[PDB]
Amino acid sequence: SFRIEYELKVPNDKYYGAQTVRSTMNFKIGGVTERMPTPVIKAFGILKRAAAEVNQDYGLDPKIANAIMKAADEVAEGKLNDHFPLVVWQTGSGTQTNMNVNEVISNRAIEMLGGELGSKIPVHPNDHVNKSQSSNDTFPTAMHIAAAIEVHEVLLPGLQKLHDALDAKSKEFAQIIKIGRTHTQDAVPLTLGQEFSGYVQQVKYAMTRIKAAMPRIYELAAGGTAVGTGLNTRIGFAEKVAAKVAALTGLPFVTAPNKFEALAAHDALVELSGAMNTTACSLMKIANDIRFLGSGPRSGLGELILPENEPGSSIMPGKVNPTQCEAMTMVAAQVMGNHVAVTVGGSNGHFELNVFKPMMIKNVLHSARLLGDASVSFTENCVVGIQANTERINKLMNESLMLVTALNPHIGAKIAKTAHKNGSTLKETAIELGYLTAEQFDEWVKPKDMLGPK
Amino acid sequence: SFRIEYDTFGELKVPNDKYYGAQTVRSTMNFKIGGVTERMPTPVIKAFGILKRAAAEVNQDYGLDPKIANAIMKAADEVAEGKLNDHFPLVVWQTGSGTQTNMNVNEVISNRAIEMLGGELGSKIPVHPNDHVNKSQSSNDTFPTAMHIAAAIEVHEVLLPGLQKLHDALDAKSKEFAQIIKIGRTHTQDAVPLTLGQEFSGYVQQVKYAMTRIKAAMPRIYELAAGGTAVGTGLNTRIGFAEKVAAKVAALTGLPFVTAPNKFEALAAHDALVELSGAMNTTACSLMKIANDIRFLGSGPRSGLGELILPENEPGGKVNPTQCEAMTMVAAQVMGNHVAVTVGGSNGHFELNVFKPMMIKNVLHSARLLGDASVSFTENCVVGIQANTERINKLMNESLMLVTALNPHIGYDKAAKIAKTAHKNGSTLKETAIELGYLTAEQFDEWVKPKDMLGP
Amino acid sequence: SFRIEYDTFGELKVPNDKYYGAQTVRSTMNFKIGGVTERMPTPVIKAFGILKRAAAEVNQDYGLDPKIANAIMKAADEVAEGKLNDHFPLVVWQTGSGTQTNMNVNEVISNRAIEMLGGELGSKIPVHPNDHVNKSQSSNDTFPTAMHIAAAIEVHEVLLPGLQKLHDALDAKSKEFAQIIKIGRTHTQDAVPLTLGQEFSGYVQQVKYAMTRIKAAMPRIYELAAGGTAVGTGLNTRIGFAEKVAAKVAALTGLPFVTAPNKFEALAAHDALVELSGAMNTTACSLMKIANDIRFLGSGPRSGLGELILPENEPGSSIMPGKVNPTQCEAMTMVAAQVMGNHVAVTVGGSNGHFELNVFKPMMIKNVLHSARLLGDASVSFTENCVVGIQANTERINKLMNESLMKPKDMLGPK
Amino acid sequence: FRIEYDTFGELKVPNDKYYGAQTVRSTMNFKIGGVTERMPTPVIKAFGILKRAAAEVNQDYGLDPKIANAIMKAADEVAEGKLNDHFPLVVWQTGSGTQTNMNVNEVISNRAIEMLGGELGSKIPVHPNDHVNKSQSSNDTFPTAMHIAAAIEVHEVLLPGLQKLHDALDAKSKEFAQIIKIGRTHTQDAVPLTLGQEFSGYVQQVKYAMTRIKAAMPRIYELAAGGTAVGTGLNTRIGFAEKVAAKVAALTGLPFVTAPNKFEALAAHDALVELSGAMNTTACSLMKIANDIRFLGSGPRSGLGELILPENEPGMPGKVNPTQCEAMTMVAAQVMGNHVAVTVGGSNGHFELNVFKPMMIKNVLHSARLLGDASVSFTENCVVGIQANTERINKLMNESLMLVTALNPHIGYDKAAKIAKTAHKNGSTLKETAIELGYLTAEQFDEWVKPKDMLGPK
Repeated sequence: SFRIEYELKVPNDKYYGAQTVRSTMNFKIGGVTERMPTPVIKAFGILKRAAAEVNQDYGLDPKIANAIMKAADEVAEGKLNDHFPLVVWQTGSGTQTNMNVNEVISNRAIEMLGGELGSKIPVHPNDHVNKSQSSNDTFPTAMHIAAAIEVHEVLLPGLQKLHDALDAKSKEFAQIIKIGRTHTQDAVPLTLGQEFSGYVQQVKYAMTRIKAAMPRIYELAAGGTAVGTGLNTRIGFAEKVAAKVAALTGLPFVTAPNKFEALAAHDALVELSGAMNTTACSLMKIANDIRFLGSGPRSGLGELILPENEPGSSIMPGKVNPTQCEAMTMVAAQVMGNHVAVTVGGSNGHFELNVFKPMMIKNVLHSARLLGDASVSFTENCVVGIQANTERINKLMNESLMLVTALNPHIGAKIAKTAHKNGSTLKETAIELGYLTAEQFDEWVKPKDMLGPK
Repeated sequence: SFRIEYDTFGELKVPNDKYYGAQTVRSTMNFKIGGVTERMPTPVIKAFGILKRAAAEVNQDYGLDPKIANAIMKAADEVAEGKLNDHFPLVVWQTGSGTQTNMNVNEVISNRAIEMLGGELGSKIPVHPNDHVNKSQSSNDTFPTAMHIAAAIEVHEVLLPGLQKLHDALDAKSKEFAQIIKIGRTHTQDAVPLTLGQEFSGYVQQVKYAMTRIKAAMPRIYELAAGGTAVGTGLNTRIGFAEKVAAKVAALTGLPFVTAPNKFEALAAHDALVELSGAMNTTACSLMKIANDIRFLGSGPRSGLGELILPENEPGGKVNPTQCEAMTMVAAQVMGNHVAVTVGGSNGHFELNVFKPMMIKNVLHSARLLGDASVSFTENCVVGIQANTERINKLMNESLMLVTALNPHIGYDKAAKIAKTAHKNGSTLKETAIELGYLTAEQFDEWVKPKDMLGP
Repeated sequence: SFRIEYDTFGELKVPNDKYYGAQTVRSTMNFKIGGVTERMPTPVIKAFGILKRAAAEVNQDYGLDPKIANAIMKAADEVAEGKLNDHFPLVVWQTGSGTQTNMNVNEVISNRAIEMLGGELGSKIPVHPNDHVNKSQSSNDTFPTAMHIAAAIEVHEVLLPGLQKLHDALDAKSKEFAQIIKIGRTHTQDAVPLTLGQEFSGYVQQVKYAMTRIKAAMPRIYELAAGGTAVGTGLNTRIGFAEKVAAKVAALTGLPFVTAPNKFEALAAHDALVELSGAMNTTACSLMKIANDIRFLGSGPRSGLGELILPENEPGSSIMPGKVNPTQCEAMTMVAAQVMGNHVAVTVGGSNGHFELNVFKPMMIKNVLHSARLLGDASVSFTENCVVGIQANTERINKLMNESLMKPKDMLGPK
Repeated sequence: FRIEYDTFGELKVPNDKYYGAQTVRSTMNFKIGGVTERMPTPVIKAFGILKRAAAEVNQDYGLDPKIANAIMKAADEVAEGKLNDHFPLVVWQTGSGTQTNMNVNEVISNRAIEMLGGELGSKIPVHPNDHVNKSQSSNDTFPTAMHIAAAIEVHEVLLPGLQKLHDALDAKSKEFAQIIKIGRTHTQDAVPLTLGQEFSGYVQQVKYAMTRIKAAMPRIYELAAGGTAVGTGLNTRIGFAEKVAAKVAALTGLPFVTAPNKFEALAAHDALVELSGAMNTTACSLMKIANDIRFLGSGPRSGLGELILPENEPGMPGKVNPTQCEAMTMVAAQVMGNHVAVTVGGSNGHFELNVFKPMMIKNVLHSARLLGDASVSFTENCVVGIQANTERINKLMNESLMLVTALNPHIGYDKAAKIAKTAHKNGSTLKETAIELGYLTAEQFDEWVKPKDMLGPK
């Protein structure tokens, strides 16, 4: 079932039009997995909604405006995602997605007003849906709205859950004393609470970093039009559209103070990617630490008992693996690659317009989503159920050579050397040698007194 | 609308219209990372259907009942053929060995094979997901096997044929523009002449060499881990199984799959994937250059360079080099993907690298993007490019680079005087030569011949 | 002429004209990786001078004899002031805690302080490298402290002043060019008008935003690990040492250093360096764009765009009349590509901490300092040898207006 | 000081230096990054080789043999590292490296003039451009020097370092061939493999690194010389390109050839990206090897403790830091960032000339030399002295609950899993549990559960 638009066949069941069909014919790169990410499309919904309402100030008939507003909300609410077939690998201004949005909002609005789909009557994609706007200033506007929403709704709440779970564990483990490891080698004592407090600070700081990388994300290009001058838009449009987006989202969007910078570069997305990159480094460390600390159960480090969620092996009967650590550390690796892709696009602006926009936002949204979702999965399915193997930890304290120093201000090396050579404990050796009693060793050597400055 | 199934952790509801089982349901519950766009790539799923098909045939030499084997071979074929893709809901961001996808595959094939035999789905009867579908295998050696199969098919069916179109199209264009002389540019400044054909021949060479680089990075992709089992020893597999399955995979694909000579290296690392991603990274550099040049050479129509007229396939009356944009975006993405692969590859622990899903996702992503982009750039840009000869001819006549042609005919000092004079006055060399009185228009035309400025 | 010192593996000749000792010599043998270009960065050595100077003055509170502390303070100052650079032969590619450089520092300062007090070089008397120079310290908390001191100082003295000069020169040119109307380019295609001042204002905003980004990426660089000792607990150090040492370093430098609130996080990761590198990475993206634009806009003399006349910085060629190569554009864009690579190196090291200690420390600071210095110096060089000398070809800019297919004075803002 | 001149004013040139006015102006105009950023000596030496080859060939094209002879001698001195102090320029110069080409022409001119008994700074009788640069461009000489430098560094530094490490790892693999250890997958206790088998994996990775690097070398052997300004070879003599490549081939003993397409050779440095690609793979391999050895040597008592690594530091008693593992893993991380640098430069060619050349070759050489030296140092100071803790290895392996895998073909997966879970709940042996469970006799367990039988297929 098709309709003719114009000279192109458009499926009768689709709201897009000829310019979207036109764009599908020539950009068949990577197929449907490569379709423009949903948050971009939704963000466009919010944009076209904002612009339509504001445009009533500049001669937009309220009947048309209201229908566009309603159609856009449907877009923004993810109700019309099947009407967006274009890939990331399209024109690098993202204009083809802008046209897609205009066409879909036009035809849904037209339907709503009882017109014929494809007619451009009474809602015209360019004259009404794109009123006061351009390709060059719309896609970057959507990018930033989409990035900020993803950070506030997915990324930061994920991190917060992780931070809170780690902090709870740190408190739970505050009196559990284990052997430090530096260079992977046995080192002086600290609590599991202390070590976990390190992970907490890193996630606290990851969140601080991401927040720090947001102010320029809230700057919107809308109003720059073709080259940043604002040619062919109305005075005040730029500001009023930013403000409507802010009020619709509850986020502090403002018009970009320099539209040339806003269109010719996407340095804010590179900045935000940079924050996610630091965050990936932090999470790699935390998840890899917990992976190793949970290793065994018998012939690894064995300090942590990680929740068992599924079987690990068809051959090795009863094996269970730290599979949440793995998804998280894989996501961390992906984010680091995503960042280089964003950097290469960001660096490759030409004169008035950076035309790597779709790829940059694809990578930013992918990193943000992966990090947010992994942080929740890792929290709910690993961190919250972590228990300490205190038997193992306690045995490893009593079997370590790192406590020998406690005896220095009592008896004055040979214990440690002999214990090391004989394979025995510090206590066993001290007694075998006859330098102290079993009661004495217990008096002198108190690991709870080895956990701070004196 | 659900049936009840079981694994060793216990009982789970599975939707009646799905061939997967309890461990797949379990994975969906525990790995909610990224959503549907993050599903295990289809090439890995199809590759698994190839492998399981191969395993099931060979396993008849090791006891597997023919009735069971046949059914398994037919199910696995439907997986390989892309008939069962909706029965694979699991994401890339799962266990780092890809075990959960292995189990997805075992379950989907087990159930389709049971249905073909009129058994009850989810019963493990008569085709058990582990004891039959996964006979003589481990997640540890099967997921690497599927990766390399997937990788090789994508290179052979998508990447290389894409690059071949592009090579051939650039080379035809090189030939077509062999007689068109333009001003070379070095540091972006006017240099000395070369033909448009010569310039395009550099691109042809770059693409030829990209293909050679990809092919050079393939030998260790053909090495399959299958047979290493849990840690690379082959524990619980019969001798000969490694080699028989690798050969069956070769015969099923027409590609030179062989058994990895060191199964520890094959499980503990995915250096071959890093190598291949490396070749694609070079290819992305070559393509960035070609497509950026073509973009700039087509710039204008009036205040750019304006040497090439690129096909107008859509509206910008404005129209933009939109295929060059797609392609240079793809190229940038490949470079990022390459770092993701390298970080994953760098991070093996002891007997198993557990970054496998992420590594093959990026390699496959890069291969499909480069291949598809190459076809699109060829068909929708390269083949239609025309030279704006009226513009190129006008720029030749207005360049100051040709004045050295006058040296032997009038001396260096008069030749230098002309360039300096035309430079200050904004005039042609010829105008200034004639105005200064050093020569006639007829002498200037006989003396300054850019076609004699094209070789040693 | 040499002296003989010993370490746990043997006697060693130490040249009598050097203030380092046995441990340094042994490190030169055991880490023969890369050569003289790979030497630990001078800013790290200098930052060690400041740190050991602070620790020595502070350690008087915790029993360090004043005559020993004063010699150590003096000798440390000479290290900090760059008077002893030749006594640090060690490469970046050493232990990942940078222990050997801490030992280098301790040895050098010991032997210079010994000499000031009139003792025998190589003797550990009366100034002992571990017991006095390293007093209250660990290699694990000293190298991170020196890294952050080095990075902040390089950010303040080199990177930010470099970018400031560039911002100011671009802005000057934006103003100078504010009334020159040119053709905009989008997708490289001819577009609607903008001024050259307008286009240049984009570049000015980018550099302003770069400095903003870099300053935003500093707060956690000011946190110092000193006091965390071996694993973060501060075991075997004295209560109040962490704070006193950070406060002394803050007074010594005039930068706002503080003790890291969480020492485990301070030792186990260098996420602040990754953050700072990320800001330089964005800056590199900005500069790549500015420098490449200026490159293309200056193209010609007749087959390019020809909007800008760039100052000549090379001899002319007779074979190519009028060719003027954008030399600083090339210097800057190479530097930009370099910072992007360096950032990946920092990221990989950052990601690879183990338990109580990240042992990728030397390479992470080397990359950070490399990027900072290249960006600062390239920003000053690009300013003084390109930007300030830029002229517009108003004849050609304009002629390509009455030639464009796109009153232009009435097309530069909204209606 | 002597006085010399360029188009921008008078320049003092130190009497004790062989460089000239263009070099001096370059030190003034490219003050980026300081001394560590000086152009790599391998590049300088490689230019020595090229200018030696060019001088000898140019005797076919009008070069006075007296002059040529003196240029050859001076060029040999550069190539032998006798004149390193006369190259003050940084990597961060023009993107074609023209200032280094100028530096080399000035130095060779002046040292040649001094050999002929003329005046330093005079361009008489050896002109830096008319003689030392005869038949050459700035645009084809720097790429030629890049590839000569890269090829030499691969053959003299990188491949021999890797070879040594390969041989040391293979020796250790043989030494450990009968030590049965526990495999770890996902870091979890697994089934046995020998320590020799685990080390055989490292051995294969280094073998393959060397194969990868050699596979990435063919297009590095391609030389741009003769391409001149844009690839066309305008203003050079026919046969110069072929003759200089052959002379470079002959001087070095490496299979250098002329680039079959000079446009590709000048407009891109894809071969450097390719070579860097091979080093990046190599870095992943070394990261894994060095990280494993690090972790395997962890202890003395709260780590894995399977390996005893050599002491490289003063003595926390018993603590032996894996210092070489640390140097090697830092180096591996650096090669990965360097690869990005090379990639960004290589991606950014314009029209007839890629102007990222100095940066690209600096990163390639930096990666080759760090990998080569680190591999030697890792071999000599770690790998050759590695010992096994056989007592600890044995106990760690015997304790693995996943030895129960042995019982699969005898009693089935489900009953092996119950043995394992209940051994893990109770803290019992596998044997104590299976006897108590009624699943096997003590004797059937001993005959079914034998680690020395789990090392290969049935």
